[PDB]
Amino acid sequence: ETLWDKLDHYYRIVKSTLLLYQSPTTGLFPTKTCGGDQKAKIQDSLYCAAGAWALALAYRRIDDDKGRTHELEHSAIKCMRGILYCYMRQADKVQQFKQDPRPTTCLHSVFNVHTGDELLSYEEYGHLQINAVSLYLLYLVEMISSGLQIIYNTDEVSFIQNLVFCVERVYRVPDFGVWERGSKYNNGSTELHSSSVGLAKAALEAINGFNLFGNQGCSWSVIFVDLDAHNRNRQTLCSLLPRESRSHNTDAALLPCISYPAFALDDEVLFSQTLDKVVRKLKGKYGFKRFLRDGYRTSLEDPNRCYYKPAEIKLFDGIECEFPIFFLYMMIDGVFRGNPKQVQEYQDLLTPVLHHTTEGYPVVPKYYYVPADFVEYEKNNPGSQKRFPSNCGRDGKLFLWGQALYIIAKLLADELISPKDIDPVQRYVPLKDQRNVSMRFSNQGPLENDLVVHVALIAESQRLQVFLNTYGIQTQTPQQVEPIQIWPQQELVKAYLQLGINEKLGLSGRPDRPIGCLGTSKIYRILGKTVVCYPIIFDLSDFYMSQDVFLLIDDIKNALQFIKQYWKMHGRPLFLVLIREDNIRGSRFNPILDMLAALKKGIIGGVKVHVDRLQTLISGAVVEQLDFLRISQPDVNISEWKDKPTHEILQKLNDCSCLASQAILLGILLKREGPNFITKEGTVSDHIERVYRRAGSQKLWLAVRYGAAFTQKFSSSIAPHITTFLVHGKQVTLGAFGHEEEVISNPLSPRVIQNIIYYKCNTHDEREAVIQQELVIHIGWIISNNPELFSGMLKIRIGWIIHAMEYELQIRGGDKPALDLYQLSPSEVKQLLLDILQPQQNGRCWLNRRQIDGSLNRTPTGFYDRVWQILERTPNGIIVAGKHLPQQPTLSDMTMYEMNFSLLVEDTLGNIDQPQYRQIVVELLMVVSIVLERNPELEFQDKVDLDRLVKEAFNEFQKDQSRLKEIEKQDDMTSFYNTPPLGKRGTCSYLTKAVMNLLLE
Amino acid sequence: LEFQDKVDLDRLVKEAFNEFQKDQSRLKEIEKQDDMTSFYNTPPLGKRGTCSYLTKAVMNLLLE
Repeated sequence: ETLWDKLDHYYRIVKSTLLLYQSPTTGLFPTKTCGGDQKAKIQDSLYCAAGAWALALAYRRIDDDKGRTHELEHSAIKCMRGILYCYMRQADKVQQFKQDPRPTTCLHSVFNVHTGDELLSYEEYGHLQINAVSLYLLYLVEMISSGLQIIYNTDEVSFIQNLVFCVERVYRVPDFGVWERGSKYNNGSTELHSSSVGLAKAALEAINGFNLFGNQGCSWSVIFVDLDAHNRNRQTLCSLLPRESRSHNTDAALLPCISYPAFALDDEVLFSQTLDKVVRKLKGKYGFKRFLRDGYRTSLEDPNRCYYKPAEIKLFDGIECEFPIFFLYMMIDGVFRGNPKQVQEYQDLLTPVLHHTTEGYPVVPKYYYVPADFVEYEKNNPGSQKRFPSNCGRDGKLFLWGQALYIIAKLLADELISPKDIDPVQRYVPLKDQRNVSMRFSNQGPLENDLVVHVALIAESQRLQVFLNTYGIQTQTPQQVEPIQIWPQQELVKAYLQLGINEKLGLSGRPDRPIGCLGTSKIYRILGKTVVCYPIIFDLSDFYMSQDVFLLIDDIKNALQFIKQYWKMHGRPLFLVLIREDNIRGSRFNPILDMLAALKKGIIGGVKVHVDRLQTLISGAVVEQLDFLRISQPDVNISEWKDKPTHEILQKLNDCSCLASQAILLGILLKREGPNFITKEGTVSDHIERVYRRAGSQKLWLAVRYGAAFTQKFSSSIAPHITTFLVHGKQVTLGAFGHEEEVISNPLSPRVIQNIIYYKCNTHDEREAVIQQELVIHIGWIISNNPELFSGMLKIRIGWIIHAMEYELQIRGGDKPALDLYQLSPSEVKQLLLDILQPQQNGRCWLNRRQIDGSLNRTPTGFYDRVWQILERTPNGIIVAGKHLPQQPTLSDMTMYEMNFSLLVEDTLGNIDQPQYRQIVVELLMVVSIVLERNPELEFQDKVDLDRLVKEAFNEFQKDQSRLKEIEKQDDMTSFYNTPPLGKRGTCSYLTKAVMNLLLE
Repeated sequence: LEFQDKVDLDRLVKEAFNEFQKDQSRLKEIEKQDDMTSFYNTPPLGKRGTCSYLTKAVMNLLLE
């Protein structure tokens, strides 16, 4: 038998199965093959189109094809044109989502197949889904690279640009998930999904630098991509990759993101452990289940409640439906990995479960269910009984996605084509070819990092240049660099805002956002003129920490490390450094000399650097082209001077020279009169700005902080810090110690956060806002470079941190009065923060250690699992400080490693007012857990009162000191906080005594 | 936990019996009775057995 018979058999199978139900009016396949359903999904039709394209490519190898490739290629083109038309039908939603990403403004995903219109409201679907758009982009660039023509005019290029801009911001907004259910509770909440972000990263990488028109194209067929978004997506993947979601330990939806459709996980060993884990935890006799504890269309499920009631998931386990389609995906992965053993085993497993039509055509049903007779028998013996096939397994109903995957897998298994043909864009590469790829790996090899970064020295003033030359430091003032131009960072953002504008539809282009250091490290050509920019760290900043040489040195070192470790483009990066004559400011001129000498030496903390003139570096280097533009103490107190008349305050402002008094008078004037009042030095706002700039020049930290509180300004980096804290797994609370506090659990827009923090600031204090700004930026930087230092942290509270800081500083002061925190330099606050954040050692009073540990809300490693195993062996429950933790709801709702229990236990633990009391309580809990796990014979007879136990230990140690040191009964238990846990007579022994006494009774 | 010196078994029996007498006086309002026949009567295991008093004596001796 020649190839003709097999190809004709595949053609008849496709005609009788896939293309039979195609809608000619739109080219979109429906979700149901019977009943005249008007609902259509995006994934199934796209997969069918991909399978048809694969079959056409397979049949292309015959010159006497009789035009059979023709109908398949044109069907793919018609489907893609229809889906593109349906996407472009909705235009207002895209613009709304580009500015304010919300479920209300999300792009609709389901619409009528007869006329391409919406049939169902967004209150019953959600409609928010990004994986479909990313997969559509990946496939469209796939077939464009193949040789197919889908785009005609320049308008679709602009639409693709807008779609890329919209999908760039997917790493923050939570999604409803591939299964539409999101959280396993199915209550109406959205959680982050690793598969969606992985697909987005793959599409963003693939779309970069590609000609959309195919064979012909000069200057209007390219796509521009920002590297910062790709870097952030990769970071989010690497952080969230081990666990698909916070509420889901493992799901079966991870395979397509880590298989042929994506090929996104280039880590081999972590890939192997993920594959082993998913196979071990999700293997079934009839295939792969979606994930654990899943009551999807099962026997007990009823069509009367969209949202599942709590504790129903516990009853829903053990009767999970079965999907054999994933055997085909594992078959695909095995065949691309060249492992015929997996191919044969999975084919043998698939052979009996497959069904036949009247003519014997293969059938792959959707899901498998157990009859009502084996509802309880199946629970005792997993898989003992036999399930039953679904409705779409006999006749009249099909699952077109299933037969599409089956036919593509059979086509690959029969060796009728090659993996290269189906992947012209080489998404998957072997280990021996991973040497000189773009956006993925460096030329030095995967397990190597020896990049050399180019740095250019440019002066600012001729006097500074000659002064540096007198000491041997060589630098060039900008006036001899006439052919080259140096521009700030706002030129590039305005230029990027210029592009992507269309008049017919209404288009705002790229949003005005700051550009990262990687983007500015490149060289630009505008109107034929070379443009080079320096990182945003050198430009003038109204803030105050930019006046400290140590902070700038640390920041530039961090930037150099970041450039070294996240650079993969062809060619050495370009770095520009500028030195101002105001930086020297007398005696401060030594550290900059040392840094320049070290830079000249060649190595900066293990990083190789090169220095030379700008003209040689710019010559012989690739310059990227932007051609779109051508086509297109105080003596004044608040209380005493509050009631003074306006003229008296104005005269006092006139005749006073103290900065603090001037600032407080300006504050009183703005609070009483308003910002629009006119003073002797212009408007109130102008005078405030002038005095703030003068204070910044004079480096009065209290004055600059108070002026900053006046200026109503904020840093443009809080959102990355909050989102990286959220994706790490920690929680952030903004507020003041001893006052109201706001808890953040999901990413929020900067406007809401700024509003809430500034209303709180107006309520309680004056100069705090800049203080929490400094603490949060420092904490984010430390967690970025030293992540293990914050180990054991769950809820971070800036107010408690700064209170502990002030307490430690007061202890250090001793006899001398405690130095005010508002007057501390940035270097001093950084050093003190690093000191207090240290793991701490002995020598100091153990009470202070307890206080600082409790203020940070420190928890021991493995505390949560110990609490869980305690409650499992606690028939009654645990009651601490008036809060109750009933065992039944938490056992029937929760499981071992899920985060909701950790949140609940932290909530019930956080009611303790005294932090060292909380630490004593957690130590007691750990001791109880250890002693109970060491001996299973002894069990609790009733609920335990931890307050009673700590009071008993209090009395016992009071008696012991009375016997030993002849100390009378003293109120308060502070001497215990002084007493170390371990030693001759520690707290742990007394905790063990109390536990032994409780168990004996 | 390790012993610091030689243990006196007779002493330990004496603390166990004294604690048993204190518990009996607290519970059943029984005065101090000579001889250990009451302690001999009590089973080693139960709600309050001899093993519990022996463990109390052991922990008291180890702690000191």
